[PDB]
Amino acid sequence: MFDKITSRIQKLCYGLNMDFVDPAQITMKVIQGLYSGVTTVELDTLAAETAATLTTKHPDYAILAARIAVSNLHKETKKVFSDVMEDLYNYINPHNGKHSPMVAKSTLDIVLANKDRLNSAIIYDRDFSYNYFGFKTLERSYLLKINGKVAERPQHMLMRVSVGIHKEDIDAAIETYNLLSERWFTHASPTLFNAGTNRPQLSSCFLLSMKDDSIEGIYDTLKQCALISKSAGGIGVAVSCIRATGSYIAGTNGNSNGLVPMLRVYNNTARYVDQPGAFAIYLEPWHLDIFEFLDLKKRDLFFALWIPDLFMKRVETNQDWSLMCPNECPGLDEVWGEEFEKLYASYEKQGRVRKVVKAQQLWYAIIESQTETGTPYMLYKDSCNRKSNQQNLGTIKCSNLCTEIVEYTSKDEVAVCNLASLALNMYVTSEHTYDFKKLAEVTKVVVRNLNKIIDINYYPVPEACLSNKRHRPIGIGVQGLADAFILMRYPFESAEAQLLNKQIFETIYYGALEASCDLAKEQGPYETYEGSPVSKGILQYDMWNVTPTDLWDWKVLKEKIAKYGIRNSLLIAPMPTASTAQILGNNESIEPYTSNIYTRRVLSGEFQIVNPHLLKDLTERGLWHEEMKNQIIACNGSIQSIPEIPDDLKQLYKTVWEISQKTVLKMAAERGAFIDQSQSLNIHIAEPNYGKLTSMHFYGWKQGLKTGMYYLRTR
Amino acid sequence: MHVIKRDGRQERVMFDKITSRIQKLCYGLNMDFVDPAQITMKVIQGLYSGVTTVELDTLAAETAATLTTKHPDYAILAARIAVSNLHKETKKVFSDVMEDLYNYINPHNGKHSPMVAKSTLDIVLANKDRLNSAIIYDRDFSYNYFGFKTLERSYLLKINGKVAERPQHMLMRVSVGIHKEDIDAAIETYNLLSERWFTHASPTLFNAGTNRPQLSSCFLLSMKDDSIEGIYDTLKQCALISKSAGGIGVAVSCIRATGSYIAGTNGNSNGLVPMLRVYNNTARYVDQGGAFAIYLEPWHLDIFEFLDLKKNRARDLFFALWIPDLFMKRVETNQDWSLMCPNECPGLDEVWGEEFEKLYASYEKQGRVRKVVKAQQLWYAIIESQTETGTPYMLYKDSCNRKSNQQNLGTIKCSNLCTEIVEYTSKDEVAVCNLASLALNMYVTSEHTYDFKKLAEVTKVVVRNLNKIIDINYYPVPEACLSNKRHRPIGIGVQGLADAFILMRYPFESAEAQLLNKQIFETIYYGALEASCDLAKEQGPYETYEGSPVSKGILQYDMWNVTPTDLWDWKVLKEKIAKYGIRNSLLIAPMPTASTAQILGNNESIEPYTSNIYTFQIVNPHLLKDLTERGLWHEEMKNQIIACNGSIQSIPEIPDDLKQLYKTVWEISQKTVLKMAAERGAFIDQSQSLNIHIAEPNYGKLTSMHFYGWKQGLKTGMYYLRTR
Ligand SMILES: Nc1ncnc2c1ncn2[C@@H]1O[C@H](COP(=O)(O)OP(=O)(O)OP(=O)(O)O)[C@@H](O)[C@H]1O
Ligand SMILES: Cc1cn([C@H]2C[C@H](O)[C@@H](COP(=O)(O)OP(=O)(O)OP(=O)(O)O)O2)c(=O)[nH]c1=O
Ligand SMILES: Cc1cn([C@H]2C[C@H](O)[C@@H](COP(=O)(O)OP(=O)(O)OP(=O)(O)O)O2)c(=O)[nH]c1=O
Ligand SMILES: [Mg+2]
Ligand SMILES: [Mg+2]
Repeated sequence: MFDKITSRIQKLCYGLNMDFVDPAQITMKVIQGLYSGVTTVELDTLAAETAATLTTKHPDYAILAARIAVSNLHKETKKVFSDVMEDLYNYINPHNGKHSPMVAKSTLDIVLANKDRLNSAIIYDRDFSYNYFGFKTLERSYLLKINGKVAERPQHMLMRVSVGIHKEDIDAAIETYNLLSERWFTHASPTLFNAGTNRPQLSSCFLLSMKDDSIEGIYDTLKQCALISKSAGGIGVAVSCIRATGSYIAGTNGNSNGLVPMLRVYNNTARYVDQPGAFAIYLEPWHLDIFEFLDLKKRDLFFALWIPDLFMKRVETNQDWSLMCPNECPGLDEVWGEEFEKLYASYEKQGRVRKVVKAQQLWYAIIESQTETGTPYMLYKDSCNRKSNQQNLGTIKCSNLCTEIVEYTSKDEVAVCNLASLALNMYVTSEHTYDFKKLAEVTKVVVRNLNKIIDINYYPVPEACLSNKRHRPIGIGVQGLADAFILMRYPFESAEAQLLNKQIFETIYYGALEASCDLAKEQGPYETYEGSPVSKGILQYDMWNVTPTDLWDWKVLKEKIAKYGIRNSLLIAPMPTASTAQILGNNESIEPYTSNIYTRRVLSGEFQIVNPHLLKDLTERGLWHEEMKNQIIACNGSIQSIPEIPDDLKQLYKTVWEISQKTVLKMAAERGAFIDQSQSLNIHIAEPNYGKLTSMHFYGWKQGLKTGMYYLRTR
Repeated sequence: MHVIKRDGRQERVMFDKITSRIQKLCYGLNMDFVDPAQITMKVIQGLYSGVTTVELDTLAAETAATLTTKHPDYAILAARIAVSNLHKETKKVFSDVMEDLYNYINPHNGKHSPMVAKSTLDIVLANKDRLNSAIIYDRDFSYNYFGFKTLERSYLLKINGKVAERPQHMLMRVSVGIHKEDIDAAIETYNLLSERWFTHASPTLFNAGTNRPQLSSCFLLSMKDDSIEGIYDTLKQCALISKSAGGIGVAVSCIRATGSYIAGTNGNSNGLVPMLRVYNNTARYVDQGGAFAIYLEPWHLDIFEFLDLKKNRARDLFFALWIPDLFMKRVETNQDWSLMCPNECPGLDEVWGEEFEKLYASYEKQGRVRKVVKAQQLWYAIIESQTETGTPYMLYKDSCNRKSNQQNLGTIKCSNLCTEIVEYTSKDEVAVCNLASLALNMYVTSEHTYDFKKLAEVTKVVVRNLNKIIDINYYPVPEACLSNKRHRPIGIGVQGLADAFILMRYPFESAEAQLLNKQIFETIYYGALEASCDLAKEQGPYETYEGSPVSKGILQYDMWNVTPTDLWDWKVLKEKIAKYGIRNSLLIAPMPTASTAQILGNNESIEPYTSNIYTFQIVNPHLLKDLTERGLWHEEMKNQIIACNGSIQSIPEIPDDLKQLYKTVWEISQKTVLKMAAERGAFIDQSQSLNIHIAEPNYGKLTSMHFYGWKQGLKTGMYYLRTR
């Protein structure tokens, strides 16, 4: 009867906390969908939903929820892997009648040719290792469907990616699958979506400079965006070389109307190709159409600024700032620092100025724009260039849609970059220690995937391929930072957390280099290596003037690189890891928990999710009841005012709002010394105020940060 | 009281001096009406001291202008004063003003920026004595005030803000741009221009004999193909043109419809509408510092979105339809209309008429239709759209294709910005065109009879000028340069047809106007065919000639199954074309001549006089020199004409004879407009931009009028619907 369902629910509870996960409580709300002819597939499916609503009661309910839906998926899919593959390949769309492969013949045929090792390498019990929300994320958009019905099991998906990346190298494929299925790391979404497929477009970020300050050039550049965007990529565009409003047009007598009309056109292009889907636009502050730039947005492009140190200096000295038209003052964006500073001052001295403002006016126009919209993003051209390993190639003109990537672009090169994230929580042992070795062992494996990808990647434009091939850059990032601290009982801004911060990143960086180093021993160092800071014997931390903790042996590594080089020009760029973190149940990237309580829509259902680390503490400390959940909510997810919760927990679970943005920044600076490119630093300000903000950029710029601010969050 | 003189000196106000000066330029003006002392009086009315003698000049000229109301010679007298003032303020030797323009240094920037091609200045200077003398600065005095004011605005080359060229100086430079070493030809062409027998289109008058001479203004493109790669090429392509100032038509019918699958990247197509937002946006953006015309075919699934659209910065594109015969035949017989996504039903626009229908039915029987409306539903959308915004334009695909000498390069996919141009375009080719207008009032004599011979002779000169422009023109994209040398087309047209009728004393819809119409256009096709045929004896026929309807002995009128009058001997002309072929694939293309017609004082191209009171606020010169000639016009009579929005039909002391001439376009059968339009259409190898004037338009009106013009065989059966 009622014991029928309840027992069946019992079946899937092994391992869970039985004082909180009570299964008869799921059956109460389910047994009332029992009509004469209720196909038990949908009883089952009801059960998953109910369990997920009780996630608010304990976090292992979420885990039960997943295990039920995964059961259904299992009953619904084929088990044997090569068989799911075959049917994917064989797909014929019945509307057109035309044979549509969904997987490349090249993979399928590697698969069948090595079918026995591969089919058996797969452990389907690992499918039961996501939570409900992580799992529905996959199901939604990651496991391939045939006619609405999902055909891929997550393991099928994982294994497809492994053979995408690794082709006929089997050991290597299986290895990338274990590390993957076991959850030590993950590639970004393009790789996941597209590895194995006929459009194997795997890279994520793309970044451009305007081909020319002419129409030919504008549109030439604009068609590239159009094209890139077709193969769903992040796009950055430096745009500062284009002449400003009122500037003469010699080939008509007309006047240029500036960027505002021009950026519309780009904007329309974002809106037109989607398969919201946005572009990042970069402006340097000496550009005449600066004020209107911080005015379009007060519209599906994101803005950021490529700031010279000079500008910052003038600002805090209450000095004047000059504004120029790039046609009237050329070569400005192909030079930085000392050299920029001289040139600029020299156009300035020749009265080659369009208009002059008190510097601080510009500064406060920006402050205003951030407070309204969170943008423009803040990047320090001088820091980025000064500390690039690609700097031997020219002046770096902008960055990507997210501000983690500092790579060179030109009339004939557009930068690419493929990403992976290591799951930083996975490395804390039960002995309450951080397994550093393992972290370097996974990095090597990851550096080799991103690296193999460069060679098998589908590029939307020749310019991309060309760049990537010449410089082989890779971007490794991390998720679950916040989660790793908590698991080690460390308050985020603790000094224990701060050392672990440094050390994690020494480690990742070390392993990265050491792989790349072995790869230069094999394939040879990349083309533009000779010239680079690292050939000269300088690593990231040297350019920051930092002497790393003795956790590893830098002295020796440097020698290894001295004999062979490195295959890849750059390796390290923490990115927002938006929804890959959501699948591995990790907080998103290098950031603290925004809220200890948040929500998830899953199709048509809404769910209240409490920080799981938090919830596991308070339930087991017998503190958690209805009125508590409500109390927290009323404090926008804070546990600080709740009278009856220990102060070490209060400490452990500060929201980001209650944590110091400065620290956040200092820590970013601390780990920054070990990061090739940059890191996507969102900032969160409480009761924000011009003094409280200004003071905040300057600290970042002073800290030596390539990227000062990504998005800024208000309340 | 005193005047400040040209030297800057004080001179006693002698005002009889002005009167005397007005008279001295009243040659063969009608003094029954023109009155030197009158102007002087109005000018002198409020006179303070120290007012300059340049100041009086303008005030004379601008005062004579406000008296056109009193009699039309005032327009001309007023012009004479103005031309004279200009003359006083500028170097009289042509080749010397030519140097000035070239040796020009920008003051605020420092840099030498020659204002004419050096090749032209060298060429000019090489033949100083000749060319300077060849010019007749007297012809300057022929323009009317407003026309003149026009040129001054935008055609006469300005030095540091001050006008340096004289109307003749401009003219001569134009003729040298066209002719180069060919000094013989350059004086002849100069003479024709200066004597106002024809003009070249603005681009030509603007840019000839200067650096990178963009001299034509017609560009049709086909969408490269159904891909992001294509769309954005064609787009860069349209930017490139707008930069160099084109007017653009765009064939767009091959873009996947809203929802069509995108095989490669999983999701769907957005549709035409989002994509047009891009074009509209580019059209907005690049504007030297005209617009776009977008052609769709009725079977396209995204047709309604298209129509919905303008039908209220959604607009800055003008919409036109490329209409298959089948559609009308469905529309009249109340049938069904299948809408198709071209990705799924490929090639619909690469085929026409008889072959189109066959193909469309093959798709239809197969079930490759995407929705299916009753045909009349569409019609009802097409006219609502027209009722609202006066677009879409109305072109008949298979009428454009069955009657095109370019028939051999394959289906023609669209027309140009203004619907006259019927040229082939493809991936590999953007079709350009160069234009001119024969001004048609010049060819009627004092003996009140039409001088067709002279017409045919001028046409010949123009053909040669047009052809030479192709070869020197500056192409913004290689494909245009590519299309033009292959097919070498040229687009001759006319202005002031209503002026030729009025002067012949023939009322627009009359039987004699009806016939003159046929004949004037017979004449032109004829003379053009000569020049072309002749250039072909000297230069070889054009490259894509063998296979042309004309290389089979088929002239335009033949595709129409019309027989020409016995004005010209056409059998003899064909013999001549059999022997030597022709240089240009197309010749005749009656186009809108907005500005160039306001210059010569002529009415716009082929459209009848649109009223008797234009605007300022003055009366139709032609009617006026008749009215007062018969001593019938008095003071308060402008008021009455205004009181009918320019209709002279109720005023009763005017007799029926004169009422019959001066019918404004709103009391004229549009049906008859179209009948003449087609009738002359038989000698136009390209199309003509027809505008339709319906006062208060209902469905029944527009419907019956589309079908009537269709049934005519028209190619453009409607440019703009002017409606008031
Ligand atoms: N004393 C005067 N009073 C009014 N108008 C004058 C006078 N002198 C010249 N003008 C007008 O100015 C214009 C010509 O410019 P300018 O100052 O050079 O005199 P002008 O044409 O050289 O010769 P003239 O003195 O013999 O008219 C003509 O419109 C002329 O009628
Ligand atoms: C044609 C055109 C250009 N522009 C802008 C786009 C570019 O930023 C800038 C340069 O135009 P260009 O394409 O370089 O114009 P040009 O080469 O003929 O003139 P120049 O000698 O000055 O190079 O002007 C407009 O804003 N509006 C326009 O209509
Ligand atoms: C990429 C993309 C194309 N389109 C349109 C433009 C074209 O009309 C059509 C095809 O674009 P294409 O660039 O040709 O698409 P594809 O080449 O990736 O795939 P396929 O070969 O099946 O075409 O889809 C969109 O509307 N939105 C988009 O985001
Ligand atoms: Mg005098
Ligand atoms: Mg395609």
